[PDB]
Amino acid sequence: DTMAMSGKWYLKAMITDRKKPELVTPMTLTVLEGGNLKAETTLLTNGQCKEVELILEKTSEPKKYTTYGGKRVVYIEPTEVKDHYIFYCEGEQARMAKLVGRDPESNEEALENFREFLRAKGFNQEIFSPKQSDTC
Ligand SMILES: [Zn+2]
Ligand SMILES: [Zn+2]
Ligand SMILES: [Zn+2]
Repeated sequence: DTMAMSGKWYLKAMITDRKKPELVTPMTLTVLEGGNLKAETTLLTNGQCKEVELILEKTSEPKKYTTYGGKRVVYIEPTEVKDHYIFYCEGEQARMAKLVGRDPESNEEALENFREFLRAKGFNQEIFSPKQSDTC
């Protein structure tokens, strides 16, 4: 269900096919009317705390959303552990994959699923793990 995804999450691993954050805060997902989602997080890049607020608009395809006014498409895929999910972002023109989990602790089996996902989508395996912090 959509409501299940609401609440706090941690950005645990990132990769791009083609601005590495030196620090990331937890991510909050809020379920808006109509099944749409709001994603809020803060990132420290170049010594500056930059807030990031995204609206993911539900589409006719489940687990598929659009953001930046249709400029980007975002897919949300589960893993074998109930509290970790894969976000796959594509559009304007780069690709990005993120592992998100409900806790910030290292998780081997979610990481194994993430690497398998990266292989199926043709990313490399040079994964980046941002440093975690409650406040920016
Ligand atoms: Zn957990
Ligand atoms: Zn495994
Ligand atoms: Zn294992």
